[PDB]
Amino acid sequence: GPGSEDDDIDLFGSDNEEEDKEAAQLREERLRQYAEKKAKKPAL
Repeated sequence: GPGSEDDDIDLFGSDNEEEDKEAAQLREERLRQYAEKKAKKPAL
C-alpha cells in the first residue's frame, strides 16, 4: 500500500476485510495506467 505501516495494511487500517485495500487498489491502479496511455496527451 502507499500508506501502510510497512507492507500491506496501515497501523490503523482494516485487515479484517475481504475487500482488501491492496487488491482494490490494484484494480483502480490499472484503470489509472490505462487512462494515461489510452489518452496520451498532456496539454500543449
